[PDB]
Amino acid sequence: AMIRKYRYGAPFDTEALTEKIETAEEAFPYGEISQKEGFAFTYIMDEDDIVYGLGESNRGINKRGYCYISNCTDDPIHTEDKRSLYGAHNFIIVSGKTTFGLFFDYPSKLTFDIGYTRMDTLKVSCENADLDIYVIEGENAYDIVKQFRRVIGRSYIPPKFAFGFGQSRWGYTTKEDFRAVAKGYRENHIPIDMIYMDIDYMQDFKDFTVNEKNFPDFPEFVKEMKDQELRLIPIIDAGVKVEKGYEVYEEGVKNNYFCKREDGSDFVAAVWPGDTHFPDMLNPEARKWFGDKYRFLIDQGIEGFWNDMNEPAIFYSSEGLAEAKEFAGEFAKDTEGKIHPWAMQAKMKDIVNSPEDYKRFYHNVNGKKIRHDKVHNLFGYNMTRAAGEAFERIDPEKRFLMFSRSSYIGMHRYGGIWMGDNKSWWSHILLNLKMLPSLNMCGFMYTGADLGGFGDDTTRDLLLRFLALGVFTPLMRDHAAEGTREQECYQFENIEDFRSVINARYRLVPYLYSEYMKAALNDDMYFKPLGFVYPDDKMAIRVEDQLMLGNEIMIAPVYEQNARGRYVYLPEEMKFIKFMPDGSISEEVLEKGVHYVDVALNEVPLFIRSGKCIPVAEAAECVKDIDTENMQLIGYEGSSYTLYEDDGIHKDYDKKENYRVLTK
Amino acid sequence: AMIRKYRYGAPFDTEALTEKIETAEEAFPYGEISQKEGFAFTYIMDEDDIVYGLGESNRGINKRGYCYISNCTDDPIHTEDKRSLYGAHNFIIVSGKTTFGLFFDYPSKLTFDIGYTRMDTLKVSCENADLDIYVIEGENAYDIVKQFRRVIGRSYIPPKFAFGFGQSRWGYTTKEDFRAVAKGYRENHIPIDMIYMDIDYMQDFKDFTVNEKNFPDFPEFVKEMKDQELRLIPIIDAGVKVEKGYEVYEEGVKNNYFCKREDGSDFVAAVWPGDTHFPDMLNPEARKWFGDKYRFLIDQGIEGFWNDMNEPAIFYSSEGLAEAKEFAGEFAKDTEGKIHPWAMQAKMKDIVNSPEDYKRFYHNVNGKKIRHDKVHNLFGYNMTRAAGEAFERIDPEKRFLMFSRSSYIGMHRYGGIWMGDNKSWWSHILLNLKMLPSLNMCGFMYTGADLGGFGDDTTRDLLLRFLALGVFTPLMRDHAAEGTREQECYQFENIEDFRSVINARYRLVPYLYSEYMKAALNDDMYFKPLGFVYPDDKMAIRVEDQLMLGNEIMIAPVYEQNARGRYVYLPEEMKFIKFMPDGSISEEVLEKGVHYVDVALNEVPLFIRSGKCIPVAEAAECVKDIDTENMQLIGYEGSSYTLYEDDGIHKDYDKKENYRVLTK
Repeated sequence: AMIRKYRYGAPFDTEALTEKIETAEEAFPYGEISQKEGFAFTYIMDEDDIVYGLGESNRGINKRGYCYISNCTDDPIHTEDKRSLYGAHNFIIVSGKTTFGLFFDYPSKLTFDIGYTRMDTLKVSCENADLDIYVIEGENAYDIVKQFRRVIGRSYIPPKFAFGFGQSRWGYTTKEDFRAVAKGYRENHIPIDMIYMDIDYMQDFKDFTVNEKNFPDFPEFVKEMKDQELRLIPIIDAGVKVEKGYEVYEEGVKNNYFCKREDGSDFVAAVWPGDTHFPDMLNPEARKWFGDKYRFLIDQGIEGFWNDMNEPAIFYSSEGLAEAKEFAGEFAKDTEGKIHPWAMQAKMKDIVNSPEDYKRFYHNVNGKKIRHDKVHNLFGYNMTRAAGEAFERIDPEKRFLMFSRSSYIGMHRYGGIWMGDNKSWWSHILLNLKMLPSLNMCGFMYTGADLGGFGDDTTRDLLLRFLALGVFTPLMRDHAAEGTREQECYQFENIEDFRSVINARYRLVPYLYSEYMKAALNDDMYFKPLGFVYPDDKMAIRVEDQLMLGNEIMIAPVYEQNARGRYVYLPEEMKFIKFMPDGSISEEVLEKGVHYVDVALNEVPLFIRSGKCIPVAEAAECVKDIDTENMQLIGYEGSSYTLYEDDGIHKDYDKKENYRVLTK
Repeated sequence: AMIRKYRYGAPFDTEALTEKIETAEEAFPYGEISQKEGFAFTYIMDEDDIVYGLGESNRGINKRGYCYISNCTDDPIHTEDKRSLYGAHNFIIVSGKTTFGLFFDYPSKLTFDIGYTRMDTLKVSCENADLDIYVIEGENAYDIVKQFRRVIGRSYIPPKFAFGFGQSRWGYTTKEDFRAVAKGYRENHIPIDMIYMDIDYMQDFKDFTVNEKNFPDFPEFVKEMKDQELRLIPIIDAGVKVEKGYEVYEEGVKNNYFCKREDGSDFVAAVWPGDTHFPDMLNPEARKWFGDKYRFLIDQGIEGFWNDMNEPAIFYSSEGLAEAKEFAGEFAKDTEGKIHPWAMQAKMKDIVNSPEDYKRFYHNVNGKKIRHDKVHNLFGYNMTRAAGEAFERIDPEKRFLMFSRSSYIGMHRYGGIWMGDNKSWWSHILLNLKMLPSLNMCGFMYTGADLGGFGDDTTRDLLLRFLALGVFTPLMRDHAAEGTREQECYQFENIEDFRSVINARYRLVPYLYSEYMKAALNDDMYFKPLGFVYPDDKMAIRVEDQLMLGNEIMIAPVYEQNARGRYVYLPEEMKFIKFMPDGSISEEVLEKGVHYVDVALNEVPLFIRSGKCIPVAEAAECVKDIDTENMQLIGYEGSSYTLYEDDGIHKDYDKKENYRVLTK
């Protein structure tokens, strides 16, 4: 009764929602619907309206003034130019004099023109009128989000160790690479729980193998790491290498588990291993088979994974490569200047993640052949679902770490989100901040971004500022990609500043975990925009560079180079808190209003709300060793905090003993 | 006295300074000089030191924390990744407990590592120890700037009409195109003084021609425009088209005025016309010849120009094109998969502005051949000098509008700077703002940036905010480049908002021109960092998103999308002023300290300093029609302002009649 569902045509069943909603037969309640040239929803907005939503999408909290396309893609350009990121999160809320939420349950290319063409006009459009549109009513945006969170089902919950800090690098290959990382952190007493394994740990980039020469007794090495409280977290890619004798490949061909061309041959896309096939993630039998393959690593002591390249990414197809070679041949023998080098450059760019390639293969959905482009935004979702369901079959009571690159609403139940590569961009700290609440609205709470680097561009201060935001993001890792400067926390001058920043994370782990758990278990938000907490404050609702976390605190990271502080707006009285590099905590009461606050590179700030408190533990070097017995309470005298704690390993969420009232 | 020159090896004479300084004999006074690896200057900075300078370079006012390379280049990437912009402005100031200025008079690739490799270390290096280093002493940074501005000679002074507003588009090609612009502005009462003519006005991209089909009676059409106070401002490119019977080409060939390969053949570079030659800008006779060609346009009633592609840009050379086609044939025939599409992409990119190509041609300086890479950063500078010197021979009494893409210190005497293309990037509003004072320190005051757009990405609010900073920048124009959305002011909803912003510029023209003229004639800055004006205020010295203009005002543009205001810091009491859309001016006194100020999309903000006032004219539609007789004075009751005003056309600067004291 606060949710209606309007059905057009014959929508594909995405499983985004867990709750059944009856089909509405009355007029569509807002704006205008046109089925004239495909499908379009058009709404004229009031001047003061704010538009929230779109989860993993470009620009700010208020989405007005740009165009967003839901179309899972890895576009090799600066973020500022992107129409589309990796996620398709089709939920928006119009908030103003008239407030309502909309979820467009549609698996293919969906365009949100949000005041881009005409400032007062919101237009949502797609090529086929085959979708469900859910309309959600409420008295405010926050109320609407909670109703949405209920129907899409409980968010993924990670094991507690995943609330520690993790290091990786595209390039760690040998046992010695990993041993050096373990020594570097542990001997310098920098806290760490995880080391990520990028694609080089495989045999020739083959999913569900390990390099035999580099890791002859892999389970013993996993144990060697685990004995020092270091959990190895390996990558799994969408593409399965074409190679005779490789079991995964052989099984997939024999059992028709790969995506097929129109003639029924297995589609070939080049990725890391050269030629690959994609498992048919929309086929239930194929899903169960692919997910079951994770047993290979679980049986060796691995407790978490990440899924990558799962748009699916395509460097080129056999068809695209042939066209490119053909065109290059014309270029080569052109003497009359008919083919310009820039037409040559465009052709080469064009074969990567090509729209034409996405219509060259099909999914077998319960016996019905569906062209991939029609359901493109479901692929990464279904890959992560395959793994999640397999974990449930393997060990239904154990939590595994799991996160994905590509996603769609529904996937939030199975794993978290890798938000993107910040490379060495100062601009991206603020972009990460803005995206966090929007992701929470769509069910994705376990999220964080990479600072992959770019040449030597990651300076000491960029990393420290990035990590000080990372303190608060459930996924906190330092993982080099294109960066060539050594970027582990022990590789820079004045190592103590890095230790101070990571210490703050570990001191806050009990609180951050508690807040995550309470929010996940009650279908609520971890990060919130200020406007959700202070809806009557016209200043608060426009703030895009601070966030509320749980019900106790506000964050406001420094995101400018060479800055020694920043401006903040406090909507109520708050205690300005800083974790200091000597292990102390500075505290200052600041009244409602505008402030400039000082924040050094080695300082981690936050603000505790009036009438609230948080528990703070002493710094420990791993999650297991955190002393939660008698934590310091920080904030206002006389306040209480409800601490959630469990074993962090299993799914015994409903024990009364999980909850403890603390009082300052 | 306060400036010493240190000479290394045999430096090329760049003619950057007009003042002759003697070669010092003593040890270099700061840091360490090394010649082991070419040339290197190394300085250990105090933690609190700030580094100013580098004119047109990336990032902020404080240059610490990054690497900057002086190497004039058009790099086709997002600005955030750029090591090098279009200018080479080799002046830095170290400001702190120890303060000093350095000018590196070196015409080739010069690397500024300002705390990038190691946080406390400033390293300046180049391949060849053949340069002059000027050390400038002084009590503070501003004092050092003024010293430097004295010895480099007086900045270029534009005609007054160039302080109006200008519209252009890559694509205006017919009389009808220009007439529609004129009608679109004039019928809607939007002020304007200039229409730019991009490359389509030429006959087949040939310099010093006009398209014969589109402009058969060009003098008449120039007058048609001028009778409406619209001055046409055509572009000139560095590359002269290779074409039989084209007189500029034929004369360049016959008289050896083009840059040559080492064998003496005329070097070929492809740009807009296809194959071109580059005029040998460092040969004095070739300079005279090239500059004299501007007479063709001046004789038709043209009063200003812009020089472009003058790095010089090279799409490809004949040598690069052949290597590319050879590699393409290899790729085409590759059956064993040894040549990947990304190696082919890399090859196509590599032939554009190739460092190899810059080593392939030579300048002839009075018989002496010099390889272009050795003097690369002087090309645009000398092109603009050629035009500047020709104007003096053609009509010595008259000012001409002149600005350039590429530059080096010394060029500031001859023309202004086009700061770059913001495309449709919100991030570039702040980038523009930060660059302004640094350009001013190096002598370049007539400056502004473009919002050339990108597909349809320039939205209404972006253009409004861009124009509202543009109000204060001496070069103010709306010029579409890559943008495909119509972006003239009359092409959006609610034209009145665009009229309001542009009205604010025309009301401020007498003040802005006055301050420019005072600054230029006294070798002073037009824009200043807050720290230059409030050097004992610790907060003021770190402010980077606000500028002082002259001695009366402070500017603080809104640079965030969907923002309804912004934070500011006031180092003294000021009057916060806004030009309102109804033609009124609102005033509010704000005390020293931190404030949040409301600024709507259609409002132009500024602040008047305690004890100061400025004159504001009533809105007029062209510079000619501005009534400067009875302007209201805005600001503080006891105060006065010295107005500089001349005829805006000639070069009679000295006279007492140019000054009048206005008293509030």
